[PDB]
Amino acid sequence: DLRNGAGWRDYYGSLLETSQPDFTTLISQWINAFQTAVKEEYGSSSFDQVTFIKASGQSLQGFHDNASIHYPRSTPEPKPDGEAFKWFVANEKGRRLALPALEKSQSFPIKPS
RNA sequence: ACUGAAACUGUAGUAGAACCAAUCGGGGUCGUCAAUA
Repeated sequence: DLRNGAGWRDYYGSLLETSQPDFTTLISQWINAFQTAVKEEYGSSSFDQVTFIKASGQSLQGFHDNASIHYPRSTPEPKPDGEAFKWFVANEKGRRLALPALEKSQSFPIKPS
């Protein structure tokens, strides 16, 4: 039950039961208000191409390339010892990959050498 | 060349009105560490 203050002013205007406005006719308007504000203030020709929107969507959605999510490690299997740093030292001596941009959805290699 | 007597500083009046002990915060999570020879 969402109303503007004019709708609440009508609600408090009576002790009798009164119609509530159907927010479901307005939800698209409000969401588009948000989307047009994001486009206009952050300089984009689309809402879903705003970088923080594009990134945030990928987070909620996950990664479509079916590479597994796990912390970096040198073996595809998680070894029973806390030695995942071995990937990072291999990365430091290897290709020295940065964490890929969330929008780009690029997976790390298990050997960053 | 005679002490006055006797007479309750009491009677009425609410230390009270107003004020939210409150505002913000996912019980959460990943890269090494160490300095010589």
